Amino acid sequence: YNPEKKEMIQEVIVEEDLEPFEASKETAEQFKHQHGDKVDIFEIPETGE
Amino acid sequence: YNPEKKEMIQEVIVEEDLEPFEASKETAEQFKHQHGDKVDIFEIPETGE
Repeated sequence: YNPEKKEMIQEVIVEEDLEPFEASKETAEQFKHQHGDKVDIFEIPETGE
Repeated sequence: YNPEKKEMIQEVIVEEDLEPFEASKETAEQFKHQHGDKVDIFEIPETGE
C-alpha cells in the first residue's frame, strides 16, 4: 500500500487502424461470456490454430 | 479461318506475389470438378458473399 500510488481502473492510448483481435489457449474456461456473436468465422479447416 | 492466325492452346505472363483466387455466381453447375479440396474455408457467416 503506497499512499502516493493508490491503484484504480483506467484505459490507454491509440494506434493506426488495422486490428481484429484474437486469444490463446489458457483460460477459455471461466472467461467466455462478455462479447457476443461478433466474429468473421471460417469453419473450414484451411487455417490451423 | 485466317491461315496466318491458326488458333491453339497456351498460357501467359506473371505478377508480384499476392493471390488467392475466387469465382462468381453463374456457371457453378457444369463446372465444379477440377481442383480438389484446396480452400481456406470459413463456414461462419462473418463474410457475406
